[PDB]
Amino acid sequence: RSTLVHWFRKGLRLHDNPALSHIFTAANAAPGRYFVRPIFILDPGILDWMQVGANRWRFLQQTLEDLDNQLRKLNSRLFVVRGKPAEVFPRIFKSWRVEMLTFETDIEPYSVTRDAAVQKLAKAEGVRVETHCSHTIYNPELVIAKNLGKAPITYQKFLGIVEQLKVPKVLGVPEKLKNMPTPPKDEVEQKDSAAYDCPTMKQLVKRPEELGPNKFPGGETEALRRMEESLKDEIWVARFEKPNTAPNSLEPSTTVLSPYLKFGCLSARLFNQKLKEIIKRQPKHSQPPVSLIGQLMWREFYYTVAAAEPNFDRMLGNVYCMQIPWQEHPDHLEAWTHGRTGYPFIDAIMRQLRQEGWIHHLARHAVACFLTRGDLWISWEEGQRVFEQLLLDQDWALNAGNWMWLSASAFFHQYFRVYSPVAFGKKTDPQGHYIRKYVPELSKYPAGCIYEPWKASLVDQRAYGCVLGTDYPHRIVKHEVVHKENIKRMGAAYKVNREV
Ligand SMILES: Cc1cc2nc3c(=O)[nH]c(=O)nc-3n(C[C@H](O)[C@H](O)[C@H](O)COP(=O)(O)OP(=O)(O)OC[C@H]3O[C@@H](n4cnc5c(N)ncnc54)[C@H](O)[C@@H]3O)c2cc1C
Repeated sequence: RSTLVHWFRKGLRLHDNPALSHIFTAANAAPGRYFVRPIFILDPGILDWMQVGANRWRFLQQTLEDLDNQLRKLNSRLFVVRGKPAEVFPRIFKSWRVEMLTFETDIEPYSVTRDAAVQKLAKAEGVRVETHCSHTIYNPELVIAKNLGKAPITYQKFLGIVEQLKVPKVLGVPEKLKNMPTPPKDEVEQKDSAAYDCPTMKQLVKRPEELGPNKFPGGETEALRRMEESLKDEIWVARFEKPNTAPNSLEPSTTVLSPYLKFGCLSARLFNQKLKEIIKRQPKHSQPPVSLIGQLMWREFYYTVAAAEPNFDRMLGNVYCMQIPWQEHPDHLEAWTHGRTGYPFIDAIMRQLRQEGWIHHLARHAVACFLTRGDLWISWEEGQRVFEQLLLDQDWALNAGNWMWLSASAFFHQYFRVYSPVAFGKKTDPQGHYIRKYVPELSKYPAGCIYEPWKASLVDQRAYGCVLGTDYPHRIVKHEVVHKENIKRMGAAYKVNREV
């Protein structure tokens, strides 16, 4: 006999998964011919390429478990193989007599190299590789080609292109495996019958003390549930305007599908389709960019630009990225990183992020502006690194693209609009409920100065039971000074970049 292998990296789902579907249709149209091994490889390699926080490990843990459960309903299971792909594939190709290897493609530079290295080994051992582009609605390679070789650097140009592009058909779940034996133990399974079993919380989350609330359980199952719940309110869906959603409401004002899209637990293609259906039905609806489909197109846009630039996540050697003399201030960085900037609004955001691993888009704006061009004049690369560690939805392309946007390094050039770490939150949370929740030391402060505790007299501070400098830090910088400085600095950097 011989093996068919689906390799999950992203695309952690059964729905709308051409790569997995193909393996399943194949084994069913030729029964008794083939063994099926859907695998995930727990690469030690990415830990050296990427920071991963406790919260994201738990989401991946929950994601793998859900995928196991899902595959067992199809008369299969998930095989979680430990080890580096370069070491793993030689072995299993031979040890499993692998005829076909499918996977969903991915544009991240680590993926690209790892995937080419595997496609080389697969050719050498006569293994048939078929790859699918189903992580994004559009193939960035087709977008780029339609634009004569370059990625469009504006949303609207991007939209122009993708509008004249074929929407792909969305698949359903694969047909249950008909009459499949469980693959016979291999060399590794024989010495340990649990060696390909889904990791437990304990194996994956080395730092259990860093886990915040379990709010967004990983996995396809929950992604589909959460999507169904979001689309319930068709008016909210149809009329959605991203800029008008609150960053600091206590419940998320957007869908929080981002972690599910990031891992491929939800197909972006299914989501786009379901949204299309609601828009046909609802004649009064918002349009890109502010619309919900618009949000998905942002995702497509950043994937397209990122696909064309291997150094997307760094300032140096990045065709898109303004060269800016960011400064090193390790103290300021640490204070920002841990929400001890002494700006409550910023602190609350940084604290929500560390605890829960998701914050609203405009909350990300606020903190990212503060760290970079707004206040601390720290490289967006540092911000990126902390987001990468803390966000459930951390996404190489999306994280880098937005950081470049926010720091006015790329795509956005109007650096003289600066968020106020004092005023910005006030528009949507005048009572400061959000701040009370995440910065509870300040909970006794009236709304009049909860955004601005340094406005309270020392004796009122004692009264509120939080004295600035002992219970809550003084501001690490004075917004009113530094932001004016940073505009000049930005102005200078823009000029020297203009003249190269
Ligand atoms: C500094 C910074 C860093 C960011 N890092 C990430 C990241 O690592 N991963 C991530 O998924 N998003 C990132 N974003 C984009 C955006 O903030 C999040 O996608 C959004 O907050 C996720 O919440 P949601 O799913 O409720 O979004 P919704 O408003 O419900 O949007 C639905 C989906 O559309 C996509 N989307 C929405 N906004 C954007 C956007 N600005 N760019 C690209 N796609 C978008 C996401 O997949 C999101 O799930 C970042 C934004 C900023 C400003």
